Amino acid sequence: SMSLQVGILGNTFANPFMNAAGVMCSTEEELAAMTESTSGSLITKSCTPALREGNPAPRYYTLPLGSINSMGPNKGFDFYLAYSARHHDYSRKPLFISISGFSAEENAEMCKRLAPVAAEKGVILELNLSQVAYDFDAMRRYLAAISEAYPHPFGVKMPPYFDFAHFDAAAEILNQFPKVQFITCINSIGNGLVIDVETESVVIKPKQGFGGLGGRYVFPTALANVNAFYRRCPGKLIFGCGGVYTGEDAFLHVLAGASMVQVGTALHEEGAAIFERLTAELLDVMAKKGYKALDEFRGKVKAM
Amino acid sequence: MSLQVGILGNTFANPFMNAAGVMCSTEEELAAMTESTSGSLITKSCTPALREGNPAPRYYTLPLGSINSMGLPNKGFDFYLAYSARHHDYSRKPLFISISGFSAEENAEMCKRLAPVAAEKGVILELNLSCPNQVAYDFDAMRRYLAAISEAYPHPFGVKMPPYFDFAHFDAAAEILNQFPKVQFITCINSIGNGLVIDVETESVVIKPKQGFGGLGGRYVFPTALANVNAFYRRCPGKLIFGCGGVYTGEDAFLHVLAGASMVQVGTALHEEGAAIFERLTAELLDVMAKKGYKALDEFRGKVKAM
Ligand SMILES: Cc1cc2nc3c(=O)[nH]c(=O)nc-3n(C[C@H](O)[C@H](O)[C@H](O)COP(=O)(O)O)c2cc1C
Ligand SMILES: Cc1cc2nc3c(=O)[nH]c(=O)nc-3n(C[C@H](O)[C@H](O)[C@H](O)COP(=O)(O)O)c2cc1C
Ligand SMILES: CCC1C(=O)NC(=O)NC1=O
Ligand SMILES: CCC1C(=O)NC(=O)NC1=O
Repeated sequence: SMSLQVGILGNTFANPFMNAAGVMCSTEEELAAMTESTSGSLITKSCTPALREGNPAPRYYTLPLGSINSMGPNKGFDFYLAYSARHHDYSRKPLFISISGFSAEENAEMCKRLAPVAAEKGVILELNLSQVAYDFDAMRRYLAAISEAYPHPFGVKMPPYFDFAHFDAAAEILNQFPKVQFITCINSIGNGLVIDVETESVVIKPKQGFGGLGGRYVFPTALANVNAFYRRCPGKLIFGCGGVYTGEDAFLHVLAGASMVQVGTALHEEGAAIFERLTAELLDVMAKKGYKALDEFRGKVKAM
Repeated sequence: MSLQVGILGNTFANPFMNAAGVMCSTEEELAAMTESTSGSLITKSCTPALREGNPAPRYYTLPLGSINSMGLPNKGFDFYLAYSARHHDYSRKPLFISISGFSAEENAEMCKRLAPVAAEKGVILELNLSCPNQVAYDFDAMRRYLAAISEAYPHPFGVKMPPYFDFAHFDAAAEILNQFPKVQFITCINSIGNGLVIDVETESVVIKPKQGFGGLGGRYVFPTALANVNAFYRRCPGKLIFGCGGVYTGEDAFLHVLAGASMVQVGTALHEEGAAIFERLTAELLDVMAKKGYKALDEFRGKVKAM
């Protein structure tokens, strides 16, 4: 008599879990394994108009507490659009497409080509602003450009912020664009540095070793961003992303305001079978507490 | 082999010290730091008058570190100046004093009074520009502060910096800092600001102030801390870098030094273990150097292999 269902964007999702953009979603083979998984949904690699080879390797690296990466690598917008057009089994689960064009005009021309597919198949756009989102006049400009070129609602993937002045300023802008129906918090914590004791060298090649962090490192920052935008954007959905390894971690994201919960580093390490464990552990937590639906406690984090 | 550091006209027995705010608010704690094997110590960031700080609970231990929203509980500048002027045993180790006034003028007035004590006793100023419970997140304010202190204070001083997360900010802060010759060291980093922790069982935040949002310390911050140390090591070669963040072992300290750190500060781990941690950290850092054949820290400081 409990359910993990999430009724959002006019879809019933079986559970709140999906992959994070960039993790297990660049190839036909990986997307297939995600659609076959028990996840409530899935999202594609952040694609660019043309195919990109990717930064020099190694571009990812497993850490004791998480991951660091400088991936920079996609089959091109044409590939992922056609996957949404004629290859994704929408009878399994809804599909999100991530785009990260290098310009307002770039993204807009890409949204115009997706508006037909979105209309007839139902794929949902996540616009990766993460940095455009660390510069608020550029953010306001992309969102106006996209809102004018794209009839359909869409969402934004946000970088982490670390002070209330930035939370307030980001939220004030997002609340002026009604087509932005969800906000995903967070992308990686940017430009961390990992060094190997034995070799005395950085562990990824690009950018002198500086890359984005994921995993257990980012969890308190992710919860803070989820809850900060949940409080300030009550008219929008929040998708939590960052540091999820267990169903208790997911429970906390939901308590902070998350509608959907994305899984990055831990999925990279464990594979799509993780979703069978996450749904079970989450139902365990709710069973222990007597909760029957996610709506009963989403955003209900208490003060002391 | 040797852990000695020769900087700022002083000899430090080893690079370790407490992080500002940890084990340094009362005379008993400062005396315990002085009696420890640390190479140095720093006082709690002080304001012109005593403050009781934010209401408790305002510190909480996490699996991988800590979250806090102390809000500068401190005994007031006059207390720490007196400790520096009359109580500290400078034959044991050098001393830093951390000041964190709420405006540039508050800071300048404090520096004016510190100046003669610094001249006579040798205490060294660290200006806190990264009060998260932020000046350095606003670059023209940062430049105003630095000019105010430089006008008010005749000696070299250092600055405690919040973490930055992109090269444009690294470059912006570096460009300002290199314009002020009295800034002789940069401490990277203060807490990662405004994280949030929720207890599963109570479904409630774990610290009371600011809706539970507080600064993160400990293992969460270690890769960010190394990044900031190295970014400023590269962009400010005329200044020393002090590393702070995520140090629990001698290997963690080794990596800070490799990234460029001259001194290595210890916060959360010292809060949990107490001042005997410094006997363990020196032994562990010496063991790392022994396995690699290093006999002095200058043989690998800043020598991270990158690009
Ligand atoms: C290898 C890798 C590739 C990623 N690629 C993208 C991407 O293309 N677009 C995007 O918005 N986020 C990307 N991310 C960030 C993740 O979507 C996620 O925000 C981040 O890893 C934090 O979540 P986690 O703690 O579960 O890993 C990537 C992360 C990793 C580790
Ligand atoms: C309880 C507590 C109090 C702190 N008080 C100060 C302070 O007064 N001034 C300051 O510059 N930093 C203060 N900090 C930040 C530490 O100096 C340090 O930058 C941060 O904790 C990261 O180091 P760590 O990972 O070893 O904990 C405080 C940190 C903690 C946990
Ligand atoms: C542009 C995609 C990019 C990102 O946004 N986040 C990440 O972690 N790695 C990446 O390559
Ligand atoms: C303003 C003092 C302050 C600090 O600088 N860093 C921290 O973590 N907590 C604090 O209260």
